[PDB]
Amino acid sequence: TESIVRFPNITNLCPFDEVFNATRFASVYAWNRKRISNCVADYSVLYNFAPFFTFKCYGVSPTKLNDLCFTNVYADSFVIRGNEVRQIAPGQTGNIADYNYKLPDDFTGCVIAWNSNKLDSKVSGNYNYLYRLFRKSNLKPFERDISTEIYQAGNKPCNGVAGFNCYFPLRSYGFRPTYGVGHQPYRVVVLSFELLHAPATVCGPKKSTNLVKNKCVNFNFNGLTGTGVLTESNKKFLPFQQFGRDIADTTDAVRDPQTLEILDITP
Ligand SMILES: *[C@@H]1O[C@H](CO)[C@@H](O)[C@H](O)[C@H]1NC(C)=O
Ligand SMILES: *[C@@H]1O[C@H](CO)[C@@H](O)[C@H](O)[C@H]1NC(C)=O
Repeated sequence: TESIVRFPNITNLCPFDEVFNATRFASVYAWNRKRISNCVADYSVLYNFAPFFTFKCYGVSPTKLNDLCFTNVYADSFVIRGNEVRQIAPGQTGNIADYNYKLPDDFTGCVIAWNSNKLDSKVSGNYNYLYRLFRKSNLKPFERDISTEIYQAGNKPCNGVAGFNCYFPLRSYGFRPTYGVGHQPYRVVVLSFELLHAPATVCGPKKSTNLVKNKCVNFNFNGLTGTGVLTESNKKFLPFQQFGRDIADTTDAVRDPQTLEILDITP
């Protein structure tokens, strides 16, 4: 008869505006990995800061962010012109994944991109389009290189600034506000979430309800749905552990975000 929800007891607001609005985002070879934690994230009011997006949610559904808790949310905003907006996907690779921002083979999270045909085009370009071109090692997921190189591919090992046979990476784009359409820049803002892990920091809309510990409920502990009976526990949960699993995939024990009480779950 009850539908108690047990979202964590925080009331802070998330730094979304400090990331999406900005003035200058980043370069595509050196992105900023901003941490979002310990704040209520209302994902409904996002469509006003930068509309005409894609939202490309490889994982949690577009309308389901305001349903569950996230332990760590990381947003990486940079500029890639117009050709790798769909090549930022985990399957695709090339000169934008092996030598730039790389998404992992498995990945939960969504990306946001909108056009910059006049706002971030500038006269003769803003010249902050530094892409690593090529290097010796294909980049690991979520890895950047703050470095220059004199890449050669190997003949008469050279470290000089000369272009021929001592090729210099870190080129850039840049133009007058009009060009052949395809080069017009785009502001890509990714959103990488993570689940399980530590006690959750980012939750969303809070609808916390009191506890009844000897009857059946439709409980909701940090976004997970379950039907069963809650009760006190005599287990030996270590302070870092969060959930209590059994022989199968279900959870028979859980720790509430407040009052830190281990609670057994039985149907
Ligand atoms: C970005 O900040 C400016 C003030 O510097 C404000 O006028 C503008 O509305 C903001 N854009 C948003 C919140 O999308
Ligand atoms: C959140 O919940 C309790 C009761 O509403 C509140 O008094 C307290 O500030 C929070 N819990 C903890 C453990 O801080």
